[PDB]
Amino acid sequence: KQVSWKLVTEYAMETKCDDVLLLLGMYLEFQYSFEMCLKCIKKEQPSHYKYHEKHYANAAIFADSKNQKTICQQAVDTVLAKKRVDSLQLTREQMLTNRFNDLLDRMDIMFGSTGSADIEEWMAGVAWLHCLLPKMDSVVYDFLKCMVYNIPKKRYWLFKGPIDSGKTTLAAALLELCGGKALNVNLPLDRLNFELGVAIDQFLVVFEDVKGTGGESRDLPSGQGINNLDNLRDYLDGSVKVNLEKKHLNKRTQIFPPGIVTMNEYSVPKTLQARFVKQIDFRPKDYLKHCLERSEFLLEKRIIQSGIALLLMLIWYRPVAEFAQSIQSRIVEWKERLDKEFSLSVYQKMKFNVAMGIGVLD
Amino acid sequence: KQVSWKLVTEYAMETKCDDVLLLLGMYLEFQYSFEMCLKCIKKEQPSHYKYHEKHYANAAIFADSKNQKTICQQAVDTVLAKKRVDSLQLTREQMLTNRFNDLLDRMDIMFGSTGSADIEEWMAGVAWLHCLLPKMDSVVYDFLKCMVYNIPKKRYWLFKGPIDSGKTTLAAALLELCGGKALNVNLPLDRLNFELGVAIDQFLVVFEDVKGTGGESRDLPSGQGINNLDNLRDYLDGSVKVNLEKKHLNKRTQIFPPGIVTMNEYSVPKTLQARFVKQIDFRPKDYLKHCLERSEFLLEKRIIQSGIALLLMLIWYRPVAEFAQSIQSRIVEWKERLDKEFSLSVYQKMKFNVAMGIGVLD
Amino acid sequence: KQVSWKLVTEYAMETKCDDVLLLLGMYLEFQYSFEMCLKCIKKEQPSHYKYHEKHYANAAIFADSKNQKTICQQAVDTVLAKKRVDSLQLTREQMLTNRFNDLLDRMDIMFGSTGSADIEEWMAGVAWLHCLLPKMDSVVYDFLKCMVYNIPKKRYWLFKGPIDSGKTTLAAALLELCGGKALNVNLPLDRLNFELGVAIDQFLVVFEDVKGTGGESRDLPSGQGINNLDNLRDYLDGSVKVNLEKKHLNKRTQIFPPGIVTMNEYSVPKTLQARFVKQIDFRPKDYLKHCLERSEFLLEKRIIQSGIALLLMLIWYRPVAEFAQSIQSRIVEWKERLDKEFSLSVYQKMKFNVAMGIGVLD
Amino acid sequence: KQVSWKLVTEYAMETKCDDVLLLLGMYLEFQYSFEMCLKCIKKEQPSHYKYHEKHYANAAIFADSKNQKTICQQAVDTVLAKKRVDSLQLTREQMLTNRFNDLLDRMDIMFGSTGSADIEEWMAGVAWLHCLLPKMDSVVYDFLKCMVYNIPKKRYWLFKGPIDSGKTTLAAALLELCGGKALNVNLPLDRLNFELGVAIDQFLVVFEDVKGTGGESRDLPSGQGINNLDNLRDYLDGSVKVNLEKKHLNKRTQIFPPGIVTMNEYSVPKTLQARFVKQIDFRPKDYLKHCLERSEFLLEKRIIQSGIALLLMLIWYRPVAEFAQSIQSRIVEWKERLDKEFSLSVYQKMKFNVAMGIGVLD
Amino acid sequence: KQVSWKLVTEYAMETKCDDVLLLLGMYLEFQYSFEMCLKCIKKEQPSHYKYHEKHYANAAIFADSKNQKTICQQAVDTVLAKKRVDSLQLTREQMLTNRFNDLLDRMDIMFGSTGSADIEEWMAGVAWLHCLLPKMDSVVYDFLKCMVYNIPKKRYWLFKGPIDSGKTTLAAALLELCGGKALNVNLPLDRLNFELGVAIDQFLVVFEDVKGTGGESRDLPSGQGINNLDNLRDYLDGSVKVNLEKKHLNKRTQIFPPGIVTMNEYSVPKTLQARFVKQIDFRPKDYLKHCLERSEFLLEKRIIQSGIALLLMLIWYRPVAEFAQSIQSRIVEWKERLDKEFSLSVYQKMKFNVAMGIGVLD
DNA sequence: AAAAAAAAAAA
DNA sequence: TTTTTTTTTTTTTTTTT
Ligand SMILES: Nc1ncnc2c1ncn2[C@@H]1O[C@H](COP(=O)(O)OP(=O)(O)OP(=O)(O)O)[C@@H](O)[C@H]1O
Ligand SMILES: Nc1ncnc2c1ncn2[C@@H]1O[C@H](COP(=O)(O)OP(=O)(O)OP(=O)(O)O)[C@@H](O)[C@H]1O
Ligand SMILES: Nc1ncnc2c1ncn2[C@@H]1O[C@H](COP(=O)(O)OP(=O)(O)OP(=O)(O)O)[C@@H](O)[C@H]1O
Ligand SMILES: Nc1ncnc2c1ncn2[C@@H]1O[C@H](COP(=O)(O)OP(=O)(O)OP(=O)(O)O)[C@@H](O)[C@H]1O
Ligand SMILES: Nc1ncnc2c1ncn2[C@@H]1O[C@H](COP(=O)(O)OP(=O)(O)OP(=O)(O)O)[C@@H](O)[C@H]1O
Repeated sequence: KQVSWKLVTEYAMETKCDDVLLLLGMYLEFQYSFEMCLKCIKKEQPSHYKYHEKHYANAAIFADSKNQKTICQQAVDTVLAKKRVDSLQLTREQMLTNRFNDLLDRMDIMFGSTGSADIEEWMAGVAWLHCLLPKMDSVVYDFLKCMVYNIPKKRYWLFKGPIDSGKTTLAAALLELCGGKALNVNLPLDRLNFELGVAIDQFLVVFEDVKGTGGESRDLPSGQGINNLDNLRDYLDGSVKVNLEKKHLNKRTQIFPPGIVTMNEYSVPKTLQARFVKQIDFRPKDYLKHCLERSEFLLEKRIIQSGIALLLMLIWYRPVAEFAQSIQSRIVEWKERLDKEFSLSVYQKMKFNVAMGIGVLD
Repeated sequence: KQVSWKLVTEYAMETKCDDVLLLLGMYLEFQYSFEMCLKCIKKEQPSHYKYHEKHYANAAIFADSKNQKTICQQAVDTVLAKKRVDSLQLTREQMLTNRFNDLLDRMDIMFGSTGSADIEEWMAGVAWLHCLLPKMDSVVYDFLKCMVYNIPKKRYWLFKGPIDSGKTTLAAALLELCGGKALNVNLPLDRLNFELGVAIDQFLVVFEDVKGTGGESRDLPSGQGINNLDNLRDYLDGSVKVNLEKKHLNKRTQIFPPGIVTMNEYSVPKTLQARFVKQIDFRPKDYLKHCLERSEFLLEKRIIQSGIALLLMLIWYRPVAEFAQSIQSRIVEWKERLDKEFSLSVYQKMKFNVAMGIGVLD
Repeated sequence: KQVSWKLVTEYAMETKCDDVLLLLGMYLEFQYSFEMCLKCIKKEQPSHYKYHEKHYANAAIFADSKNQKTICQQAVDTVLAKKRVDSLQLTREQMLTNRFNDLLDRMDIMFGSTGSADIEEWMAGVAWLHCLLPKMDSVVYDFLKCMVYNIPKKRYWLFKGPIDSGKTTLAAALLELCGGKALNVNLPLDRLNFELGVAIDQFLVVFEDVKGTGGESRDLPSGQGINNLDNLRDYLDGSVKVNLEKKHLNKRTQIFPPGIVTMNEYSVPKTLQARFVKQIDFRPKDYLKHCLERSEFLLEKRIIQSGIALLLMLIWYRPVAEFAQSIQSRIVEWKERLDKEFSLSVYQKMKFNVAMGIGVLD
Repeated sequence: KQVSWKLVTEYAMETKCDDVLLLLGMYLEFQYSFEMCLKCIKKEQPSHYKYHEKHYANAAIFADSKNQKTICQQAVDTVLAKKRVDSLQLTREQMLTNRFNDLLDRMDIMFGSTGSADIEEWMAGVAWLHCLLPKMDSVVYDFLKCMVYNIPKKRYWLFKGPIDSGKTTLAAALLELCGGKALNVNLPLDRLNFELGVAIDQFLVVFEDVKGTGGESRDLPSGQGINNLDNLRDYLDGSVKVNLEKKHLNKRTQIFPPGIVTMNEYSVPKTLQARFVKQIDFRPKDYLKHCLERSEFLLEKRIIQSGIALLLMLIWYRPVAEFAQSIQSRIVEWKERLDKEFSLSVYQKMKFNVAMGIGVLD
Repeated sequence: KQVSWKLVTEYAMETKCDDVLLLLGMYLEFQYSFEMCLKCIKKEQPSHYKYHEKHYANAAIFADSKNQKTICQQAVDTVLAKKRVDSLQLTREQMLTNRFNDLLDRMDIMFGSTGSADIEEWMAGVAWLHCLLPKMDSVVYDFLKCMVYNIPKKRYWLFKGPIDSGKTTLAAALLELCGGKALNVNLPLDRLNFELGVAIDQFLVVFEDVKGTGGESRDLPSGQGINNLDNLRDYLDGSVKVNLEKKHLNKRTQIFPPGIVTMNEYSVPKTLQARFVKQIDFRPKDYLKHCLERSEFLLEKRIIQSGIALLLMLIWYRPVAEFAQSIQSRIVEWKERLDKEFSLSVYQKMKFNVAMGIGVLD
């Protein structure tokens, strides 16, 4: 009896695999009998234990095939083909709505009865983050609104300030919240042409730690970042489709993503300054540090950088009407949950503790 | 039973798919029955809902085949094959006439009863654009003639002027009106060879914000853009064919397309300056800036940037005698439609508001 | 009869062959009759003599196949596919636990009846190393915890001291104990791109002798090393992901590995000094030097550089309960063996011989 | 009847063909009748005349076959696979023993019945070289043992002496005997990254003309090489692995090979001076020069630069028990030949003529 | 019935054809009936008219094949394989025997066809060169034999003279006779590696305008040429192999080729000068100058530079015994042409007119 | 190493 | 011929600047 190419394609679609070796590596695990399957007993990985029963009968045949890498290749290209259609035909609202469903699915695991997290530590993360900037949840909401409208020449924000001011702590959380990739523009220009190739089909990009010339009297290291970035004006604008490439691939033509620039206290050319909507100044304020010194778990679990900490902050602060009508049901249930197993008096004490510079928890 | 490779080729022709992953992604949607297809019920995308019921019977087989990507490759190469025949056998007037049918079809949907657009917003865009330059409709019509006649060494216009003067805004609209590609020449020569390969078989190219040198006396940073164009003079001239290249493909030999160069106010070597038929000086106009701030929908929906906002200008201002006979029927009908939905009083009111920096609607 | 592709895949999986020519080479040795196989009689290589008896009947057919390169490719693909899954799904504790029992397989061969390692010389290596630093087994064991937990900021160690003090001796041993690779960031910036590319998917990295720029008056040649680490703050801290590339490969994104920095007694900026959880100072010791002169086999057999010498140290000194539960039973057998082949008076006599430099075995 | 792919592979194995065109060419020579084969009559090439008898029957079928290039590719891959296994599993003793067999095979033909070489001139070469340094045969034998054991910090020998003193001559002969490469460390540190990449998988390296600072009292030209070696201590010491880089390839990790350093009478830093097991003082000897003036065939036939001259010296001077037990049979044979080709008195008369500075054959 | 691939392979070998499209085109011509074939009846090309009748019956089938480029690939590889079998075993005298046999195929163009310049002014070339140096033809033959034997230390000739001294014309002539390449050594040490890498796999080199020091003594310019070439002793003497570098490539090891050095009247250091076999002084000769002033065609038809004029000299002056056996027949077949077309007296008129200072006449 | 396309085995 | 299976090989990227 023949192997089904269809079932391998379906598994790749449900799992969203788009690496041929990962798909091959996963699907070969199903060749062993389900009854004895130690991974299905321990239930370590859902990408295994949800599917082994369904696929065992086909995987036992696949294990004897001579085609194994070409079977997986068709499956992976089917997943990429879907991902390419969705990139052209969804609105940016639907893209973000899908991302929030993915984060909510993670949260439903992380805080499930099998989950390793617990909410007070993540909610302390929300309490610390809401002290990093005034009206923080409005700043996040304005950012998402900006990244969705993608208005030409009005679609990049600048984060500027001293070192150890939380710029990339925040920018990394916004980047996980939306999905996207960080870029380094300080390269020699000959290689920069491949760095921008990372941006293809991303919803968002972050230009991190752009270095200028001058400012050495401020003890800033010099660098070419600002000078390189100033060549990319039509990439920032989004007024026209730019041409993007990867090693051994012919150029894609598409509008460059919106996003963020994070910078220390260099000077900036007017040709760039005209292309940022908003500049947010970050400045150091030691109680946030004293708090982190006295309650470290925020760093050790990477809670403070995580986009899920921002999603919890939005679920906490924002009205239900500000989300997509498709997703409101899940968000109301999460609002009910957070009002049930957490309390406003606790939150107020947490935010007070951060402002006092003591460690957050009791 | 077996897949009809012909039906897949036919669908790619009817929708002009020239990417394999896109064609594969689209054609796999037709697996499910049109009798309950939610995308058909919503009528969300015409390249789906017009075709699903026709192709369902074949796609149900295509989903089982072991060589799907090859079937799509022959289809995509057929589309590119026809596309190359047309580029050699049609006159430039006929090519433009096809493009105008494409825009008019998109308009007939976009302003149809199923369409989203309200024409009053777009005609406000026409009013704003007509304030951008003196005799704007004459400038656009003169540009079209220039791009059609393609006269040797008389093929490029220079858009020059300071920041936020509209150079990119108009260039992007004309680029959509004709169809074409933007090109970045600020990169170094070593990989510039693969950028120019994007111009193969295009009707226009646009060179965007070509960085000059010595502009620092006005705080404009220097770059290689002008130095690079001064090495491509035979490409601009169009007197003789040139050789154009894509990764892993052998060189095409053709005459390079005509187009636009956009610049901020650097100086230009006379060797290069001789290539330009015309220079247009753009300058910022305070009332135009004020106007958009009371009518931001023009930017959010990218109206003033679109080619359709120029096509509606031509339909409004120009005599029917200025269009190719094959479309004069449609253009008369569109003149008649606008003569029902508008009156000169409304359009004069819009212009008067723009000239005062008032909101365009009222 | 026809070749079993499955048996070739088993042999690749057991041997962990991921090189197609090596697998083709090994598997072709099996075609000769096992009864006369000199390579088996002499037990020269376990990758041969364990398996030849099993696979002979299949290799005799494989030797006549016309497809041999494909059969070895699919086998090698299967091994690489398993490495992908393990890399993405094991915990760092499981990674190190596998790496330990992999070293125990080497020890079981080395000290077996068929092996060639004199355990007394290796145990003298343990004695010499335990005299290199105070509380050496704690220094090693605390390092392992640090590399497993990978807590941001608290995840790099500094080794500093004069030339000829044991720094790379210990760092090379830790590299074998844990896996990982050495790096040399004394280059100029323009090739750091491919140098840092070595770190992809490594459990550790070691920065080998990063030179300072100042202090050369102590006969300390100036170099770029520490100035480059100042520019790698984010790679060290490990709070956020970074992009890495290899020649001819597209970039991959991951958190940079934890590790060690080693240097001569240069000065260091405090902006970098804050990034080390601990610093170890190494100093020359005449008794160790005179011991090495009188116990040369330690060098000539590369004992003190090896990770197995540190694993023997951990087996000797640490309590069983703090190894991972999977491996504890195998470690108990090794403790019992070492308590059979040695006693505390003998081991103390070796330490005492080192402490006076007389040479270990007397 | 059908082509035996195995028999084609067997010919490639016995001939050590790495080249698929050379193998295709060589194997097609066998298609013509053996009875009349001019090459089998004159017996010029053993790779033909040993094998044409055997393969003729198969080569006839091969000449009609359509797959000819494919059959050769599998054969060549089998030879490459065998070479990679050996490279990972042989001991240095066996690797050297293979080279001696290759040199003896080459000797057996060049001094065979068709022998173009004259053994009297080659033994005059032995007599000349044995006068260049005292106890030369022990110098060669000790060097071989040193390069075979590859013991840490006991791996490099230093050749010092003026222009025209013999350093490059003996180094070239030892490179031919043992195999290896020559490196030029006098380059700027920029290029050394690709110099050292030549050492990958080599049995030896020789550093040529490693020039230093100072020496102007000897009118020596200054250079960087000595300072560069003083930095590369790990490559010399050989205690731990290093990373080696070729062009385009990614870095490989191995123990750097043992070798030789050659220089004029520069001053050597006391740090670098510790890296060498032994120093050899080469000195000009006018009587050897006057012998060469009267013995030009030694230079014109490149005898004294050859490795085979050293192998002849070892065969003459050393006892059979110093050779590897595999090859001792051929050594006995060659002694039993050489002891009747020459008397002791004839060899002493050569060595006497050299010492007199007379023509060696007089 | 079916296409014989072997017949296509025979035709490829008998025509020695080694381009797949050239072979495809020529073999397709045979598909037409030879009874009518105008290319045969006109006897245009032997590669057609010799073979058409034989291959017609096979080409009629080949014309219907779907594999035609496949069939021709195998035929071409058979020729390339045979070419490589020979090249690996070629003696250095046969290498030059080939070069002249090929130059005779080119000279057969002026044999019996009008497709060439008139030979009477080429013999005026022969006569003028034979007045430049004493016994000029011996100098060519002695040099030629010197380059064939490749005897170490006896490999380089030095041409010294001012401007307007003919030395460069003779060097260019010798270069074009032999097939080497010319190298520049006046560069800084930075650049010499890639210059020397030009010499890989090559018969000669020539060194041009190697500048000295102190040239202001005679208003000669200065550059590092002589200072550099003095260091290249191992490249010149040819006693041992050297490794040579092309850009973007790994090194190759070979014995650097013999050649010519051309130099102005600078001071040459004895340490360099001793490496030449022979110095030839070139000196200006006013009668030769007045001849070539009066016989412009010597220069303007390239005659005195073109190396084929040196063969044309050797062809006449030298015995038939001095040439290699496989071209002796071809020269004596050539020799009689000049013995029919010219006489000793008219050649002496050419010589006499050159010596008189007048153009060649009668 | 991936992409373009050829080249061969089994029905 | 038709379908399934195996193979060829380079270009690009890197190197050079
Ligand atoms: N406002 C603040 N005041 C004091 N300490 C801060 C503040 N924000 C962040 N920190 C501390 O700074 C550390 C580093 O933060 P982060 O990496 O976000 O800084 P950054 O200035 O954006 O850095 P970079 O430009 O190098 O990415 C945090 O882990 C936290 O301990
Ligand atoms: N002539 C104008 N006067 C005032 N505002 C303008 C004008 N043209 C455009 N704008 C505003 O400036 C924005 C940017 O315009 P645009 O990018 O086309 O200018 P540009 O002159 O091409 O600029 P740059 O040199 O920075 O690329 C527009 O979206 C619009 O909001
Ligand atoms: N504490 C010590 N005192 C004296 N000799 C030592 C000591 N530790 C090691 N040695 C010897 O000195 C050699 C040099 O030390 P090691 O190999 O670790 O290099 P290092 O000079 O300390 O490191 P690096 O080259 O990275 O600066 C060792 O290989 C060993 O032979
Ligand atoms: N001991 C010697 N005495 C005199 N002449 C010698 C001696 N050894 C070699 N020669 C001559 O010197 C020539 C150069 O010698 P060799 O190739 O060994 O280079 P070298 O002396 O090491 O010098 P360099 O540093 O220039 O490479 C030899 O070809 C030989 O003719
Ligand atoms: N013996 C001669 N006397 C006078 N003129 C000569 C003589 N030989 C050649 N000529 C003419 O002088 C020209 C210059 O000489 P040639 O081309 O050989 O260069 P060269 O003397 O080597 O000079 P340079 O070093 O400047 O290249 C020749 O091309 C030829 O026209």
